[PDB]
Parts: sequence; C-alpha cells; structure tokens
Amino acid sequence: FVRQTTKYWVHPDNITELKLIILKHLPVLEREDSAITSIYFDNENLDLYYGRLRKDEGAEAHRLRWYGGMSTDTIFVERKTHREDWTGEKSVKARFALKERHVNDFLKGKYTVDQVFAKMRKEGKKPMNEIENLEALASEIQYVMLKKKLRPVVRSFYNRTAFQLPGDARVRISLDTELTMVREDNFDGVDRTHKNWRRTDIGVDWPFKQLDDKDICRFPYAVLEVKLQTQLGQEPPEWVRELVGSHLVEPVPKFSKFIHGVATLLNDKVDSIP
Repeated sequence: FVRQTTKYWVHPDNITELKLIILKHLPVLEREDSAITSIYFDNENLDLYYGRLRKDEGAEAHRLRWYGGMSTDTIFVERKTHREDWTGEKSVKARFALKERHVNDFLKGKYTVDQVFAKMRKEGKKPMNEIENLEALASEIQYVMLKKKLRPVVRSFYNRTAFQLPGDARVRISLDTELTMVREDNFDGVDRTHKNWRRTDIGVDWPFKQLDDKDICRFPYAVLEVKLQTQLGQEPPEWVRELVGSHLVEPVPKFSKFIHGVATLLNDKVDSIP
C-alpha cells in the first residue's frame, strides 16, 4: 500500500457539518481530555523565532507540552531541530517526560540530568543507549535554556479529536479545533508567569475569557488531517475523495504555530514577519 498524509484548513463555522459527514463513516476514537497545550520558549531577542523563521541549519524550537487538563502530571520537554537538505540529514524531533513538579527546577539546573533519569536507569527497562540519547537531549536543553536565557513566550492550544474504524487503516482522520495562541512572556512589563514555566491564570478553559483579550490570538481555521493507506492500485473510499474535493476544506502547507503566535502577538517586537 501507499501512504498519503494531508492537512486541510476548515472555516470554523463549518466544523459541525464536517464532523457530521466524517461520523457517517468513521467513529470517534471529560471534555478536557482532548486538549493539547504547548508552551514555546524564547528570549528577549527572539533568537529562536528568527532561527526557525530563516530555517538556519541547526535551528532549535523548544516547547513544553501536556495532553489533557490541569491534573495531567506528565510534561513532555520537546525540541525540534531543523537540518538543511545540504547536510544529508533530516530534521529531528525529540522529547522526554518529566513530572510537573520537577519542571521549573530542571529548567534552572536545580534538578539535574542524573536526577531526571535515575529511576529509569534503576528499572533498566529502557535500553541504555536510548537513556544515553535522552541524557544528551536533556543536558542540551538545559544548556540552551541557560545560555540563551530562554523563558516562556507563547502557548499554543487546541482540541484534537480522532476518527478511526478499528482494524481498517484505509482512512484515519483527526480534527484540530479551538486553535489559539496565548502570550506567556514578560516583554511589556506584565509578569504573566511569576517564575513558573506556564501561566496559571488559565487552564484548558478555552476561549480563556478571563484573560486580557490582547494576550490571545484565535486562529481563523480548524485543521483537518487525513491519513490514507491505499492498496496500490486501488482508490481511497469515494466519500473521502468527495469530502476533500468539496468546499468544506482546502489543502494547506506546513505552518508554524510558534512563528504565527510570535509574529501576531508580539508584532511590534519582530522585524521580520512571514
């Protein structure tokens, strides 16, 4: 079989109609469970933003992500690294999990790499080479956090719903809704975070009505992702071809939420905008 993954933008007010159509064909796989929140880090010079915008060889993006509501304790510390084609290497994404109570301390170097990985080394369930890999990752994140004086700058939030028939991978779909960016920085003298890795005056309670609305960017689209596995040489189901060819959706290229968030919410601060 051949794979295809495609993303489409959807007008917000077509969401219900779109979900109804999908549900005729694929079933859905508290309301807070569907939340995905990521806190992107950068510094006062927006060094990481510019590095990612320009696609510098080696340009890193750093974000801390959690799935679900505010009782979720597992925080994923994530780093993306851009590699230019000329290197012969592919860009990479990597992450490791941390309990929430260790996040501030880890980022500050008060909770050490050895401490992060002590228990997983003790249980020896993970191959040591993988643990080594994760240690190099954690150390390098800790280092850039300090060296580049990074702090929380923008949050991305959205809800993800997935639709899938068990045992049939011909078509799998996800729908991301409530796409939102929220300021996390202190650049205007407003201390949004009070030394924490994320602001705590909101949770996953979109659309965050309690906040200063200038801190919020509500994205004007939802995102549909369709993944196909098509036996060569058959066709994808007719209903999918019809849907994707309809007025309800439009194909879109790769779009950075980090870049969109900074460029939109801190427009007065950037001197290059996509």
